[PDB]
Amino acid sequence: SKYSELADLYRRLEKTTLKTLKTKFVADFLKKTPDELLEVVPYLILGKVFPDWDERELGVGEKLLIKAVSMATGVPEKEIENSIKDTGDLGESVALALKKRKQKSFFSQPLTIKRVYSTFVKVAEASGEGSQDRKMKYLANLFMDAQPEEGKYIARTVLGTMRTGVAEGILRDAIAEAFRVKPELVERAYMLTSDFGYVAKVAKLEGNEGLSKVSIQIGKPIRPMLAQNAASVKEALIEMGGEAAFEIKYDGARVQVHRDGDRVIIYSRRLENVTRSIPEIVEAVKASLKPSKVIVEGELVAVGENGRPRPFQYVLRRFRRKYNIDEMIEKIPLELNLFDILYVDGESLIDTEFVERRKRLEESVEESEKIKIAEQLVTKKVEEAEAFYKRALELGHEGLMAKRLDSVYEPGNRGKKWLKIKPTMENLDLVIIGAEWGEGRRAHLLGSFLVAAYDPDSGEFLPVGKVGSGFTDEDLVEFTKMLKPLILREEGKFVEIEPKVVIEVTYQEIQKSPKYRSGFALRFPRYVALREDKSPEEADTIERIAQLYELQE
Ligand SMILES: [Mg+2]
Repeated sequence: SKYSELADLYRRLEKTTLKTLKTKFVADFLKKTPDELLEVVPYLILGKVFPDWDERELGVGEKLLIKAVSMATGVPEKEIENSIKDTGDLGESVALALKKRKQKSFFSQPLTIKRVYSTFVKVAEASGEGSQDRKMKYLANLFMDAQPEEGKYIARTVLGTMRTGVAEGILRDAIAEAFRVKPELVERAYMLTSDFGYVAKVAKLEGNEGLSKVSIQIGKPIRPMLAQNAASVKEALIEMGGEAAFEIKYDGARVQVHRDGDRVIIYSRRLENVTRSIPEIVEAVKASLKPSKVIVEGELVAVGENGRPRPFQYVLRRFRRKYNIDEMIEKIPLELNLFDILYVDGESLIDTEFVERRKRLEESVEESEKIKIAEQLVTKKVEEAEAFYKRALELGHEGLMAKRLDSVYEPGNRGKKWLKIKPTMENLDLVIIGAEWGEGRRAHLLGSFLVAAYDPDSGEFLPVGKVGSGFTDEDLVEFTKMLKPLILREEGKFVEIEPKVVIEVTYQEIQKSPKYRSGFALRFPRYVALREDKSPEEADTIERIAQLYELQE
């Protein structure tokens, strides 16, 4: 049926600030959809054409879209750039220009969604030397048959500029409402597939039952399973109840590999299709993989000349090459460490407990130069895992993964079933404005230290946290000796100190708290090293702290 109804929806939607109603509307319109468009419609509703993991994209920029418009309109891109200069919105100018051709032009036909989809397919798929004109052809070709309403919408769709107000979750809720299926089941099904169209049609026809009967389509990418942080290895081992599987958390890029026959696709963490970027790896994988139908999860890493992993954004640039190429393979070598296998030969393993999953992984993989199986420690002993922690860290990766041996794969979910153990990275250098005496046998020494950061605006030294941890007894002695001259005042066990001494400190977290005049408060800070090479003015600054806190989410 007609793209009229689509424009109507986009209208209703724009009018309301109310998400529940946006749901109602999308929902209601879904119920009106014939099965042919059921796979097309949702993406249209999101103001897109294809899934984020589709390699197809229509190539059309604004100035390019300016042309396709003009030859429908008669209006030059001179007066169009003028026409859009008053309004502020592209599609807004495109909108009204059609009205001046609405006293004018020609010919033919309603615009129905079927047609528009078709045209978009043709536009994106078109390639090579004869490309961008054949685009603007098809587009103007569309435009002649367009109501000025429809124009604006088809236009912001093309540019990706839509502003429906409707995200993933509204659409999920909508599908649930429309077809009276179960929100948990829709969530599950989109977590496996990532195709909204497939999910829509299956809801409409095969209902709650078939949604539950939705398993992994090969080539349709799975929401990666996620992990909460732990504080520490013991925390983790005991949270998994004394025994657990341990792995490295690499500095690398999580990828997902789909092998069917010779057809091999590699999805990124964000589900970009990166397959073209890294062909070597593709060959490598085909070779390294025993079964003909598999899906495997792995962290792709950039090696560098000492064999130590490069920061993973190198992997990200490798993805970002659209162009001249085997240059990049020699420039940055990569390697692939596989930690999971969700699929073999018709067998969905997502519902299969972790250990057998690892079993299948070891079974299907023939290790190669480029393709490794991630090393795994299965242990009830802390000190082992802590040693693996220290070794991962040593080697220059991010930390340790802990994963429950009973664990099924929980796509998209952030569970306690996988956990991730890291240090915080950047340490702070702070000045000691204060301290507190020990008790008992430490009573003659200062056991707790008060740290502050510079504010070069102020000149005032602002407290950040109190650090009691990370000192040897001789550390406390040495520190007592040095802080002895500098003590400016005393009450209780508290002292007040001259801002001389700067120490390097690690913390678990930065919190915002009124308790210090800096406004921030270091959570579980710890002593790393001492700086006699620095000045109190040269110590890290509150601005740096606020920056880090804001980067903490
Ligand atoms: Mg990462």
